[PDB]
Amino acid sequence: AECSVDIQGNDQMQFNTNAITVDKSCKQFTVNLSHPGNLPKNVMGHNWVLSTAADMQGVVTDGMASGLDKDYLKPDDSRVIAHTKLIGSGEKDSVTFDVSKLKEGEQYMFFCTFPGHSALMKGTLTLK
Amino acid sequence: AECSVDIQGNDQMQFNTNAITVDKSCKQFTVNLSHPGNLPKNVMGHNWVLSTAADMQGVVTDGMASGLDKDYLKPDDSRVIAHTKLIGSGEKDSVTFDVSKLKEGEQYMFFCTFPGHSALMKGTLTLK
Amino acid sequence: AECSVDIQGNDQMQFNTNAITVDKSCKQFTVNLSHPGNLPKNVMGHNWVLSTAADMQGVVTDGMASGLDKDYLKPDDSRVIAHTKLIGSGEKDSVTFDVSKLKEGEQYMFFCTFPGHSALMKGTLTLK
Amino acid sequence: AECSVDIQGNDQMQFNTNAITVDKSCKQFTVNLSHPGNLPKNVMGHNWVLSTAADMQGVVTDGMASGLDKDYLKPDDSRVIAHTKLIGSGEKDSVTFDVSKLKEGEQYMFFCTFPGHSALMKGTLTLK
Repeated sequence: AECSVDIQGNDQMQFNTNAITVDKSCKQFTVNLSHPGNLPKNVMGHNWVLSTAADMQGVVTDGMASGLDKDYLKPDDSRVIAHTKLIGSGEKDSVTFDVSKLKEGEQYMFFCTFPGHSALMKGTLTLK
Repeated sequence: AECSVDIQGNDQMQFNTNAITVDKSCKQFTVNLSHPGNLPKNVMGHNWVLSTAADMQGVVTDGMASGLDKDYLKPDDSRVIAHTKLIGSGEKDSVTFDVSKLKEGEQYMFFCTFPGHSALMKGTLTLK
Repeated sequence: AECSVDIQGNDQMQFNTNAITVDKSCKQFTVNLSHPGNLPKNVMGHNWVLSTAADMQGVVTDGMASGLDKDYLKPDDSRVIAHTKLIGSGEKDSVTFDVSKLKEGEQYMFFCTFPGHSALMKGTLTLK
Repeated sequence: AECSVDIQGNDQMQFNTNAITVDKSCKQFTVNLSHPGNLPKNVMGHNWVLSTAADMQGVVTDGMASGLDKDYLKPDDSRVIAHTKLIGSGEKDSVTFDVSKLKEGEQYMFFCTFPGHSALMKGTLTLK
């Protein structure tokens, strides 16, 4: 994966990576999320959401209040740099975003906003 | 108080307590479960289930496997000392059990069998 | 009561609540923090710290940098609206603050700054 | 790797893998644990402990009661198949165990027993 990364969310509320690096020479970066396992989206739906570390908490709180129907994300949330939809087992979603929306030296966090799973599903993303 | 406890499971997939003490003088013990929040039973359902620590894993696994239609509990599971029904937010349930079924010197755990919930929603129960 | 709340942080690294609402007719609000359990402060010390949602990350990261000696909080940290001391099991601490420092419309978070604790020990505080 | 795996535990309470497969052909299996980061052992000590899925909760409860000085593991615990010592950042430990102590069709869990961290640091081990 050069300018892309393949990441999996399983039924035990675990991503298969805790850390992503974005090569600064990438014009865009793609994340391809899949969900191994058997659990359905209402019970174990995963999304991959990106924001700065300082924004993560506000996005997670507000996403919980938009609920179910809105994929646990505030529509047009300005703190969200990029995100997939919420997928259940056996689904896949990908998201491509412009690497110019990231500054060198700033800290970023990727996470899932399913209620109560964010604490277990989060990691860091850094430009390199 | 003394022979009853009120317990809450919320939308952040947490219980308000992780250790309960049942006084040996109680002939019976009553647990009153309520679910503050907003999320419905098929997204954030909660139940309070009691087994020995050694049996917890298997009750959870077979519960999970039984599906929502069985309140995520295997029917007539003999490992389950006592259990409430699965409740969505704004619902409540109550269960009373005979303290004679607990023996001193054994480790008991109470937990939720809804998928993924036992990771945080669990706690000890101890005769004193 | 009415303008106060009792919070417990335990040995499983959780708080007993994840949402506090402060009634707008309160001139001051008091948090009473206790630590049920048996673990010492250098291993499972807890505190209750309040900031806006967007400042929580800076406060946690700088707290962790100040170390156990400084109760894992940057001295005179201007983003902290109010906080208790860091306590071990069997200890208690209470803090009262002025409600005029909050405003309707703003997202507040309460959390614990002992390393690792904010992952589970956090909740929303809201002025209603 | 060939009947060995190198795994890391970071300061955000995360192992860098959540599933370990032991091939049946292995007479022994080795785990090599390292702790990247800066946090000391009383705050963020990590250990890799193996047991059946059924014994994990009791191994976790009794480890908590044994104390930091005993590396949060009950001494000579019958349920522990293999384990490392508790390591702070900058340290390394490894453990080699005989694969004849595992049997087909039994579920095994690896986890850390530092208080409050096992819900975040656990995964599956499978004999294939």
